[PDB]
Amino acid sequence: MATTMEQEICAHSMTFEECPKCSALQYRNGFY
Ligand SMILES: [Zn+2]
Repeated sequence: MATTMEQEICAHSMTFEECPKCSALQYRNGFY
């Protein structure tokens, strides 16, 4: 695998760069 796919795959449901969005979804999803 080598941690590589490219298609929004975070420990939440997004991409590395979008990892900070997993919580910051401006919703009840997360806050920080
Ligand atoms: Zn994430």
